[PDB]
Amino acid sequence: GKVQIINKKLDLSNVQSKCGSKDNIKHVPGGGSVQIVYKPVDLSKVTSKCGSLGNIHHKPGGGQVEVKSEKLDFKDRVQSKIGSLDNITHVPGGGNKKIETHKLTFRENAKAKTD
Amino acid sequence: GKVQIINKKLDLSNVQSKCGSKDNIKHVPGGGSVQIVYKPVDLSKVTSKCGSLGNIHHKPGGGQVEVKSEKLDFKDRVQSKIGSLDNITHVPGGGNKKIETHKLTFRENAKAKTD
Amino acid sequence: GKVQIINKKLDLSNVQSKCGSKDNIKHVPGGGSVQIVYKPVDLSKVTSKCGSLGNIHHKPGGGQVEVKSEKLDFKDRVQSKIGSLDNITHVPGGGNKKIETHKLTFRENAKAKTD
Amino acid sequence: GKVQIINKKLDLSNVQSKCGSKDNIKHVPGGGSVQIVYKPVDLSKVTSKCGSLGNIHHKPGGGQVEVKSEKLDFKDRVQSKIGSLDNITHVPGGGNKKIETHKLTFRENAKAKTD
Amino acid sequence: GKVQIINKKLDLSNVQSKCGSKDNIKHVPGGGSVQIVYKPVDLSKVTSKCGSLGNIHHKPGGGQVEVKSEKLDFKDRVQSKIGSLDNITHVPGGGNKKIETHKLTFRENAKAKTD
Repeated sequence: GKVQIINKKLDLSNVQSKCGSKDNIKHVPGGGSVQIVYKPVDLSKVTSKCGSLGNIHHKPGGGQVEVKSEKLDFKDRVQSKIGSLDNITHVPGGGNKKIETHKLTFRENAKAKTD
Repeated sequence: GKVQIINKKLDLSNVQSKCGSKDNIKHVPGGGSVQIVYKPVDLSKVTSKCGSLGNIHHKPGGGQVEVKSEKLDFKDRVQSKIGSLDNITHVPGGGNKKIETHKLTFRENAKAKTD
Repeated sequence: GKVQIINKKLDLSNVQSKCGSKDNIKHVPGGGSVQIVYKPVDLSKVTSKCGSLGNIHHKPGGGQVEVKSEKLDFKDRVQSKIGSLDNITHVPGGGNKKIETHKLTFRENAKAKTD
Repeated sequence: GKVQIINKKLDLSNVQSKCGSKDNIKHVPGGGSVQIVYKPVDLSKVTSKCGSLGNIHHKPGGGQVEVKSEKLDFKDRVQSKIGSLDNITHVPGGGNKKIETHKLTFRENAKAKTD
Repeated sequence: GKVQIINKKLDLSNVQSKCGSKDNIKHVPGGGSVQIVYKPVDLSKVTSKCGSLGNIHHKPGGGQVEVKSEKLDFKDRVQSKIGSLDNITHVPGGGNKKIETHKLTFRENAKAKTD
């Protein structure tokens, strides 16, 4: 008799992974200014295969953000008067039940009964 | 008799991993200023294979953020008067039940009964 | 008889790992200033394989943030009057039950009964 | 009879590891100043394999942050008057139960009964 | 009879390790100043393998932060008047139960009963 359960070469990478973003970006120059936010997310997969005489050239590119200003001149007065930007009055209440569950199970059961 | 449970070459990397971001970015220059935020996330996989005479060139690129200003001139007065930026009045209350659960189990059971 | 449970070559790296970020960035130059934040996260995997006469060149690139200013001139007065930036009045209350659970179990059970 | 439980070559590095960041960065130059924050996180894996006549060149790059200013001139008066930056009045209360649990178990049970 | 439990070549490095950061960085130059924070975290793994005639060149790069100023001139008066930066009034209360638990167990049980 033979009872076999064979699992091999399973790819379960990046399961239930939180790699996002949540930003509150505000920018009030009142003049000549540059603001840059650079938050890339990469979850790709690359596979290459060769045999005997081979040659693999894996040189991928990358992101490029460039800001250039050959000339910029300001004259007379530059002013910026600010009283407030964000006025928030949040008054919550009550009993809030927040439950989160993440599960990942691998259950294997084998049994052999004979005489 | 033979009861076998064979598990081999399982990839379970970066499971339930929190690698995100949560920022509150504010920038009030009132003049000539540069603000840069650089938070990249990389979770990629790269595989290369060769046999006998081979050659692998793994030279990937990278992010590039550049800011250039050949000339910038300011004249007369530059002013920036600020009273407040964020006015928040948060008054929560009550009993809040926050429960989080992350699980990852590998259960294997083998049994053989005979005479 | 033979009861066997064979587990080999399992990759479970970076499981339930908290490598994120949470920042509160504020910048009020009132003039010519540069602010840079550099928080990259790298969780990638790279694999290369060769046999007999081989050559592997693993020279990946890196992030590059550059700020250049050939000329910048300020004239007359530069002023920056600030009263307040953040005004927060937080008044919570009540009994809050916060429970977090992270689990990772490997249970293997083998049994053989015979005469 | 033979009851065997064989576990070999298991990779469980960096499990439930807290290597993140939590910063409160504020910068109020009132003039010409540079502020740089450099907090990179690296959790990658690199594998190379060769046999007989081989050559491995593992020279990865690194992060590079550069700030350059060929010329910067200030004239007349530069002033910066500050009353306050952060005004926080936090008044919590009540009995808060905060419980955290991290577990990692390896349970193996083998038994053989015969006559 | 033979009851065997064989565990070999298990990698469990950096499990439940707290190597993060928590900073409160404030910088109020009121002039020409540079502030640099350099807190990198490295938890990577590198593996190289060769046989018989071989050559391994493991020369990875490193982080590089550079600030340069060819010329910077200040004229007339430079002033910086500060009353306060952080005004915090924290009044907590009540009985707070904070419990943390980190566990890592390796339980192996073997038993053989015969006549």
